[PDB]
Amino acid sequence: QYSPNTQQGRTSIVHLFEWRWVDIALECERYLAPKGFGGVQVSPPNENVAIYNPFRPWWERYQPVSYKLCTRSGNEDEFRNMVTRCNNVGVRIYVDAVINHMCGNAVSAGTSSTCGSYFNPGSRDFPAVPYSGWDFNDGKCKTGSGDIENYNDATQVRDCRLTGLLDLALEKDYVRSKIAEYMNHLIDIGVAGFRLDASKHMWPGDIKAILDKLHNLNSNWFPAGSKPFIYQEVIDLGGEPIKSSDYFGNGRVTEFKYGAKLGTVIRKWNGEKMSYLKNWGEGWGFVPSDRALVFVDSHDNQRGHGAGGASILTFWDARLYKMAVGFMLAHPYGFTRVMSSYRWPRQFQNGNDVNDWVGPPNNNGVIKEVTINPDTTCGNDWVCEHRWRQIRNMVIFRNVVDGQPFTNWYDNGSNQVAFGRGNRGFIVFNNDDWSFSLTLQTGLPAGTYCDVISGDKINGNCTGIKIYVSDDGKAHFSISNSAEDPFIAIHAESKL
Ligand SMILES: *[C@@H]1O[C@H](CO)[C@@H](O)[C@H](O)[C@H]1NC(C)=O
Ligand SMILES: [Ca+2]
Repeated sequence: QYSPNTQQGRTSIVHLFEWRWVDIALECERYLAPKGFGGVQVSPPNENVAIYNPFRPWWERYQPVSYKLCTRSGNEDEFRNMVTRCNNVGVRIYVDAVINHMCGNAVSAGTSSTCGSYFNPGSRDFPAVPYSGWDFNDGKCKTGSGDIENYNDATQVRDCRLTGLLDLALEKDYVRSKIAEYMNHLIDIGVAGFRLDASKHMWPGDIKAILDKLHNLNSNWFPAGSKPFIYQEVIDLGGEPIKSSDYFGNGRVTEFKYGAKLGTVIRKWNGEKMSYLKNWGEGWGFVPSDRALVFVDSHDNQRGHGAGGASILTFWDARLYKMAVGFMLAHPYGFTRVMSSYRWPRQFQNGNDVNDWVGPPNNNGVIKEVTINPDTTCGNDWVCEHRWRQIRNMVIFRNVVDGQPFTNWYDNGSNQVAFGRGNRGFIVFNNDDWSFSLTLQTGLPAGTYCDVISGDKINGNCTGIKIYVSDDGKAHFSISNSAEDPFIAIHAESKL
């Protein structure tokens, strides 16, 4: 459950949010594999409801109609093709599994689905699976409205409808089997693991029963006995009766306190400063590192649309965002998930963005292809943060220092900190309103290193900042608070 099943030396996965299968297949071969990325989290590959009001929102993909591999991302052939090609280049595929529910109970019956499948929410009829009224929790939920009304009641959180979404009776073997049939079809296709959507809304025991029905990974690509990597999406912040620790027996869990706290520290909200990150990790009350899936922002919270609210840093806050991602990728805690988004027309009103529902770039509902510009950036409104030099190079930094201990910490009691990873890497940050100019102990062997944030090592030369480490492991760093990117990172592989 707990191992990502990535190729040795690859330590991160990237969420290619709403990307088409054909574009992901290409990205695996032309960029992801060459650049050392471990895998890709894909959007739900099963048929969902086609919502036209609002026009094809991103969240319509979280309202299942059947388990047919047919969505705006592509069909089953394109899906298998993507998995095969990515696997052949050493890049894993992790599926977003929406198994807690089907579509909204108030959705009109008909064939308004991504594959034409007929469904009738009102009568609990999903013939394409098939599911009927006996497969939902309508009779089990005890709330007056049938929806989740109070999160202080761990029971209704699990048995009632999350904002109207028809709740599956996951204790029934039939339901468990239809879910497992779907997941085993994907495992046999070649996927390496799953992101279990809305895990807080399912009983830990029901999840386990389903996982026990799962096959071992495809023996054509994975060694015998490989189990799918499982990470459960559980938003567990302040005290609530549900704890993410209740799910440790099934696999990893998303640590949403991670991005929320990193965001407030870097934004310097209410007294927090980077010097406090000295004991970042369990020391901050986070789950154990070997059970954590971490990230700065996620598709569901980068819109103020989730846990962390306004503290969350996203591509919109580019300068601070790159620094947060850099800190995460450099720090040893957890398994890292990198976000890759698309631009939407944010339109704030009374503190809230009214266009937080806007789906991916499209032409009359047809998702636009990801076009690569000559400078390696993307067109068609895809942000492609995973291609930003600062993020991509830190993804590599993590691979390079993998296994190395957290050492040589330094801080000025405010917002200028630094630390290294064994004798393989070192990173320095300046988030104060004044310049940083100091000689630090890096723990790195003597030599000239290319700063990978401002540039790259291009065959015996650096295109950006160059750092000189003396025989005793010291090196001078200068970062003005006016720098484009207020941080420097050097590692074993950027050494001249
Ligand atoms: C490094 O760049 C300089 C020119 O700036 C050039 O003289 C030298 O040959 C380069 N070294 C390599 C190995 O390309
Ligand atoms: Ca439920």
